[PDB]
Amino acid sequence: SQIRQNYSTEVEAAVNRLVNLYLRASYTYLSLGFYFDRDDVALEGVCHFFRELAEEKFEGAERLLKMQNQRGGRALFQDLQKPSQDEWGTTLDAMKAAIVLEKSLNQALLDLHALGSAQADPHLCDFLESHFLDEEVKLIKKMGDHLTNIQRLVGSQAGLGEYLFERLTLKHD
Amino acid sequence: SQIRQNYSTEVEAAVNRLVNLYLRASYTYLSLGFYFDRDDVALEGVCHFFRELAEEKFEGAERLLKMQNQRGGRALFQDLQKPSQDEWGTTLDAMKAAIVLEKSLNQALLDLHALGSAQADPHLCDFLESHFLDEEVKLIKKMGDHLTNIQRLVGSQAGLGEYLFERLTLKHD
Amino acid sequence: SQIRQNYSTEVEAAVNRLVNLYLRASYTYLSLGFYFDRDDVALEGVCHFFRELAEEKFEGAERLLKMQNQRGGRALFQDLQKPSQDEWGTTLDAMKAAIVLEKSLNQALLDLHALGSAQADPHLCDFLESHFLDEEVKLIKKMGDHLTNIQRLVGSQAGLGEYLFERLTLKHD
Amino acid sequence: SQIRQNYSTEVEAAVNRLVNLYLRASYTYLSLGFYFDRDDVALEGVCHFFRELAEEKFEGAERLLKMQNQRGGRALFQDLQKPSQDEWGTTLDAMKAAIVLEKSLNQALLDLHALGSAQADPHLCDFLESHFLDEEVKLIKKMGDHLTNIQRLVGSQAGLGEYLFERLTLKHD
Ligand SMILES: [Cl-]
Ligand SMILES: [Cl-]
Ligand SMILES: [Cl-]
Ligand SMILES: [Cl-]
Repeated sequence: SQIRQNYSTEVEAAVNRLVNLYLRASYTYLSLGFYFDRDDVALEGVCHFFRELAEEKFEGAERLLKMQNQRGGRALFQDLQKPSQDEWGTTLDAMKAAIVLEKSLNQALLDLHALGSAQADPHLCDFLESHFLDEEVKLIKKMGDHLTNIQRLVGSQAGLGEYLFERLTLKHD
Repeated sequence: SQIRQNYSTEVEAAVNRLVNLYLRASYTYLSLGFYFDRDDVALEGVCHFFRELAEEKFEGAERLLKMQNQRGGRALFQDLQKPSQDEWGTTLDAMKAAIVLEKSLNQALLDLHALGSAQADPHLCDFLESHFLDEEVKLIKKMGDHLTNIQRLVGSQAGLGEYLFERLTLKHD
Repeated sequence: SQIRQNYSTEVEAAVNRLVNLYLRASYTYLSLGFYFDRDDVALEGVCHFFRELAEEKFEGAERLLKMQNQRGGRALFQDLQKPSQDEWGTTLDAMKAAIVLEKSLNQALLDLHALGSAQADPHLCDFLESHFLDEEVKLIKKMGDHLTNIQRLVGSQAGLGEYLFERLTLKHD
Repeated sequence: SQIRQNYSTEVEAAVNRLVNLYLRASYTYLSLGFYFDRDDVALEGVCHFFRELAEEKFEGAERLLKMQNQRGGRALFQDLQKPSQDEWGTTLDAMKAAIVLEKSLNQALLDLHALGSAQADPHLCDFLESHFLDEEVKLIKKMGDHLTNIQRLVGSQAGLGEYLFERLTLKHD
């Protein structure tokens, strides 16, 4: 480009791939959120938690697209695969799937950071450090805290514990 | 000193010892607080309770140091031993350890009050009565109230009770 | 851990070591502060300067502990050695000791940054860059500015200069 | 009296003696204050410091008189001796005389506390602890801090140091 400088084709392509991963994650969270709004699941706080994450992941994709243009690369969109499940089980099952999803996004961020470091692209590396790495660490810690609280509440009364977690930890309304 | 009056070497030394005990207690509460912030423990209200106590105990040490100087004694600092445990078990185990810790500080306050009385040092005795004795009694009563509520919640569903205590009694977010 | 990702045992251990160093530094500043509150030293602005630094260093330790948990490592506390001196001499002597202390913390930060870089741990590296490296550079510059002003004020009237520095540069009030 | 209870003649008399000592001290501070307002001394901050202390000492006498009546004793006033000096020398000389005066009041408070303790008069003991003992300790610490700063400022330029202390430490504006 007329503005492109120190921006490799390898980073440009990995950025487009990462946009796809973030949009896939956003779509997964849309499905999780609406599952918990089903009349036969009915856990409002869990629904809201996952709908909020759908928006957060979309915003990540949007920031990557802004950056792609700021650097002179070209956004390229690919098909977005549907989420891995149509029904997400219990809050525990869903929170486990979300932590798996987030670890996968985190590894993709770390892989892209390493590519940027290898390509001597400090703007890329700073961008990820400033807007993605700590955001992801914070979210994974929150999800782990949630998992431990959900697990402690299973005991021998799973329904009671799932209700109490939704009412007393998750935001509702 | 040019200001020292009615201030025995015995009281001066016991004051320095008490500073060490309060800082040791503060450090114990720092460890308790961060244990409960672990992703595999995740009891925010318990963490906050103990972090608040770390600050309270530090403030006690600071008041003793201010007083030492007001009286013309000389602060002398010693090594601070690490807390007695690296992992603190359940909320019940932790609250039991805290009550044991507080009873030990209380006995040290009472011992110092008795030394002051024996040395006819009424400023020392008033200082402890005004800023430490009732504060400690109030805290031990609160901890006993907490212990009884934690114990009543164990029954046959320990995880459920530990979650409910943290959510409905301890401050969180 | 269930959340731990890209977090080496080497970094986890060095983080615990750094917490010990920050708490040791905090304790050193507590001793410096109270020394200057002695009736036979009586330099309020110097006392306040060092008590403020005790709090700053504690806050550094607290941030490291928060981060340790965010990453899935485990805080491990060790004994805290007492400060290197019981009496700190003149304001000049104290400011010299503080700059030596700060350079030692700075080198520990740089060493940990290098370990993080070697381990491809960009979250660690960003954390130090964002919350510690510049804070330390700013503080060392301030301390050097203070040292030069204290030194210029010694001349042939040391007491006069020590009073004037405390009154016209250091905060009191 | 119709209200007197647990109030010994020994305490009643010592209270009257202590009123005399506080009024004597108040008169000493009036003389110190006006000395420093002389056109050939002219240290406004020193004058104000001592005039404020004249009022503080009077207020102590007034509290003792209120208490004497609250307890059913009878105030008995005696002649008030003039201060020990007509001219008070330098700020250093004056601050030294004031610390000597305050130590004498402090010992009288401690002696009265001991008499009250010996007579099992806890209202007397509490009264002194609540309104006199710590007030006196705080004031003596302030005076010692002042003495150390005045002494550090003497060096080889006494006039310069006396001016700077009055301008930068004592209240004026
Ligand atoms: Cl296609
Ligand atoms: Cl040692
Ligand atoms: Cl050990
Ligand atoms: Cl007469």
